[PDB]
Amino acid sequence: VYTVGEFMTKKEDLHVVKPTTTVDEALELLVENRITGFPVIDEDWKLVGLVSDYDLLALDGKLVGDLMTPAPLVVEEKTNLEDAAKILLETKYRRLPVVDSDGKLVGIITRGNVVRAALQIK
Amino acid sequence: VYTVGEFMTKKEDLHVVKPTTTVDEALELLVENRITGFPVIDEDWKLVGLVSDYDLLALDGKLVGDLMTPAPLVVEEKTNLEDAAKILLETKYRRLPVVDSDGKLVGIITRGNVVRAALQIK
Repeated sequence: VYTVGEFMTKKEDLHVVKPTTTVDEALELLVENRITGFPVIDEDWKLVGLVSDYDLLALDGKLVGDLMTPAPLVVEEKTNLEDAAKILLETKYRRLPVVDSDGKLVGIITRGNVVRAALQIK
Repeated sequence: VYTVGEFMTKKEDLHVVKPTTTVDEALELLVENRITGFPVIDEDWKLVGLVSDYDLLALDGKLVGDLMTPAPLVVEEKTNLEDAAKILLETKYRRLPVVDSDGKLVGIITRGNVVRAALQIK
């Protein structure tokens, strides 16, 4: 079987922030890195939240920790890719953080990554 | 005043498709270019539609033209940036195509671009 860990955006090529990151640091990070959000880690690289441009710009002196959406839906590396694919493909979710046994964030799987996986079946 | 044309993603750095583009070509383009959609142009570089991953993967032998969302909300280059900013910041829209007098697509303004603009005010 395929796993999320094989197709995920690995830890090396990630963009993360901490709850100590300022809204301006995060806005900067988004602008440079052409992303619309990041996973949010504590000092132990544990996953404590997710944050997006909508959250940053209060849409509808403050820090990511203030505006982040904490405790999100999560997958594992050994997680069968097809389950991840179901979620990605049947919900508003375009990303899912991948964490390990110790709750430590080790990647992210996007609907893109799933698409790429589908395509590289050849 | 500021205009959209000053801060938009210009025509050079664009990614477009045509209605003749196949779903697989578009899926490829998305995977390489890390985008979640494109503007859709005819041969005259006129804007005829918009298309996204959700449309591509029929979510909820075919071509973009079949699945594209045509005739979307549009801005101009001389369009005062702040109006664009209002739309971007008060709606589900993260992108807006920029076209000229002849209806020809000459760029796109994203909420990102607006953010970058806000930041480079310094």
